[PDB]
Amino acid sequence: SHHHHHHGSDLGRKLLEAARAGQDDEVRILMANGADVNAADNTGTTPLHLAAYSGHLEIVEVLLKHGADVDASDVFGYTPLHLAAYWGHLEIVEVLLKNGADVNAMDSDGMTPLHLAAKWGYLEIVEVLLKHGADVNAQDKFGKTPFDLADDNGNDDVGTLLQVAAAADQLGARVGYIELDLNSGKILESFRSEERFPMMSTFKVLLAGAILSRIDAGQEQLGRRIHYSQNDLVEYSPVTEKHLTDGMTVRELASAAITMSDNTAANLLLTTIGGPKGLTAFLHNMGDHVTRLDRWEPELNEAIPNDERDTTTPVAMATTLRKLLTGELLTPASRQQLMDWMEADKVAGPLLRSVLPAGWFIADKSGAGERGSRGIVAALGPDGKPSRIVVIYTTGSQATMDELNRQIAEIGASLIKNW
Repeated sequence: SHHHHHHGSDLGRKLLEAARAGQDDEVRILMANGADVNAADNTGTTPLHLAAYSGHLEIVEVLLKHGADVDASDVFGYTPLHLAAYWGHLEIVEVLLKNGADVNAMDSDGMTPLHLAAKWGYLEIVEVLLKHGADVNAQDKFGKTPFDLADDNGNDDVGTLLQVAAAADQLGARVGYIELDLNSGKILESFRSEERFPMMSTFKVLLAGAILSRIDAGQEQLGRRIHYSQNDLVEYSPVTEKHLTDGMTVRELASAAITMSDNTAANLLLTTIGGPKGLTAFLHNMGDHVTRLDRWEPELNEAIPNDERDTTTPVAMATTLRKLLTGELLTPASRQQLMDWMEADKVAGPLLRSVLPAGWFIADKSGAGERGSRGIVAALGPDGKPSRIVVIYTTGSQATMDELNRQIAEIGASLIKNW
């Protein structure tokens, strides 16, 4: 009950005024002269309430620095976080949470900060609140969830995000996605798009891009034959295990790596560019300083939490894939060859393809790994032509593979619904 402040004072009243009017210097003076940082009026309102809703970041920081109660609750049950979320002050929301604000504080009617942010469609604030553990299924006095309020106010991008986030929470999964316009590259929808995820076999389209770049440059040939032995075979090599007598061409290996996710095919192609280090160099040299490959198949699928080896972010992967499929990084022929291999993907039936509406185009590459890891990168769109890039990753769940497949499919259905 110590969050219900109810003490008045002369200096406290003058501080309450300076907090509303945004008098940064007057606040510092009153605080230096001993004003009560938790002074309260007849509504239980403190200076931190006033600074939070008025959007004065500097005053909020100073007040917290002098011991302001981050979880002060006024007579209506509002905390400073309620007000910061309602008035759309992102940086203040972050500062309050960094200083220990209750992310799931409830007012008299059961409204939480996530309810208020969802009502206004503040995407960035919604994501911050979720990142700090906001309850996505919180119901107010009338049984309304944050999604219900977003849906009622036409905030469909936030509505989509909240439904994806709730499904992931149910599974115990960390999920990220991004959708990019193929032609312009504009970010259309996103969630956790700057967090790292294990690439798994989705790296194979980047590998193919690096091979196609060397083919464009005359340093590699589609028809060049690579020989290998039974001892070189690693697990899940359905095509390469059948060509031990005379090997396979570069083109055949790239087709097997993409359409069948053949692991030995990917390792053989990695060798031609100097291994994982060589693929990472190719990525750096086209402007991707985030995506990195460090290990070979099958070790790169280990998916250790907080391990940056063999990871990308949704936005890095989507931006790089767009550069490979559009624009001048690859020739028109190589561009189209990469898209054609991805269109011929044979081993991604249970994912986006399972929810693809009739007449739509999809070219994709899936990945699977340990620690409940699953992902997909795709170019898709209506009318038999791709118009957007979608990248989706999930990891950390104890879910079955069927549940992981369904989660990816569900996210894809959500994005297709909100197209």
